[PDB]
Amino acid sequence: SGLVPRGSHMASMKILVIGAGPAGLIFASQMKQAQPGWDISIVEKNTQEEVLGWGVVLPGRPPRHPANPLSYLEQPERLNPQYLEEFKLVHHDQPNLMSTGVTLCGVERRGLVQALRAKCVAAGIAISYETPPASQAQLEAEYDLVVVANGVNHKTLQLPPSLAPQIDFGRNKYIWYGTTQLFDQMNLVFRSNAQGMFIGHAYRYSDTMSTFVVECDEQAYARAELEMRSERDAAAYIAKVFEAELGGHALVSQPGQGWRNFMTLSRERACEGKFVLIGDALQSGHFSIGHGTTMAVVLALLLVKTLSADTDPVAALDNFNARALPLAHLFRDHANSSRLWFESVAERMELSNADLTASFDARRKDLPPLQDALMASLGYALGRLEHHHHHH
Ligand SMILES: Cc1cc2nc3c(=O)[nH]c(=O)nc-3n(C[C@H](O)[C@H](O)[C@H](O)COP(=O)(O)OP(=O)(O)OC[C@H]3O[C@@H](n4cnc5c(N)ncnc54)[C@H](O)[C@@H]3O)c2cc1C
Ligand SMILES: CCCC[C@H](CC)CO
Repeated sequence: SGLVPRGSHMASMKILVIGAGPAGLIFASQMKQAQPGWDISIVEKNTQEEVLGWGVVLPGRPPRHPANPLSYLEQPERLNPQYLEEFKLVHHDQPNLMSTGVTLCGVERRGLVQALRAKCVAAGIAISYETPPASQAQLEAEYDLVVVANGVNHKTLQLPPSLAPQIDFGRNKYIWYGTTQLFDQMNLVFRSNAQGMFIGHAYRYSDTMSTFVVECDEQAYARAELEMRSERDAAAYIAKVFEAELGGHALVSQPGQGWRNFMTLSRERACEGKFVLIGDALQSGHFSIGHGTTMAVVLALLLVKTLSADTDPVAALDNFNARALPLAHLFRDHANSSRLWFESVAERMELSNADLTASFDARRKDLPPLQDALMASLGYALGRLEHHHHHH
């Protein structure tokens, strides 16, 4: 009974969503909209109040972009998103101002997630918090489908062994800070000092708060002795490194979230048995390309569309795997190309700002464009204008 359900399209479907983050919540709510008679419920391992990170950048003013999760809220303005049109690359303490690609929409992660949870509950999707998911065999025997949307937390779950992740740990160490400095432009700040290489990724996301992600190379992390330093001492050191940008503003990290090597989680299949993966759980990519939540939304929408079709679950999950895996691997490659550029920027500091901007702008040049694949996926997920649904 770990076999994937078969035969016909099911009007009677019992689905568990493991994880109450953007991927799980967009999926659960969009799926319940498409199939109002299905039994969809969410379990979340953490307390309701726990939400990691500070702000996120998202594409466009809502609701222009179907990949922006704010586009799925009736009052996104209540979260006071911040709209950024300019990018400031700081190199050798010299600023270079330029236009962004799409309006960047910075918003608090906590309020985004809480609004999508409340939407899910209002539509009749139950969420159970502090719920360690049951064993595989329990879930297989209790559910028709298990949608695994639990982020990079792979060791917390026992899935079929075909779904075993490939883990790669980044060379830089990073920490996700919040600060009361206000960055009205998206800031990418390169600062080498006697300990090593430090990069700051900063943007305002509320009236009062900015995200300030800091990564450093292994030389900087060892020389600055950041592992032995306390949370406060490390934050004091980093605030001194970035005093030109922060002024006298401080840096805070979230509970239990400290310095990390970025975990690029990859899979070789999106689905097995009753289990199908979306969002970071299917594929994670370095945050330096700004696509994580966008991928969470687009993968969720893709799975909803395949499960909405008049086909059996096995054919639907196969359809998802064959559409989602190529997108996820393209995302991974773009994110890796960016991640690798940041791991080696210490070997590029002699360049001018204009030339470092050009190197940064070219770091994904050899890959097919990620946006082309995203748009193609949304074209499918959103449906097309045709009297009768048919294959293209
Ligand atoms: C430093 C940093 C900066 C980033 N900046 C941005 C940005 O600007 N823009 C952007 O779009 N993205 C950004 N991202 C990426 C973004 O945070 C993720 O890509 C996105 O949240 C993935 O959503 P998700 O739903 O797949 O997973 P998550 O948001 O990780 O949600 C997973 C949920 O499942 C829960 N869970 C885990 N295990 C279990 C279990 N066993 N049972 C039940 N529940 C479980 C977790 O507690 C959590 O609530 C950044 C990431 C980092 C690290
Ligand atoms: C597309 C802009 C992405 C900004 C992101 C902030 C974490 C990385 O620099």
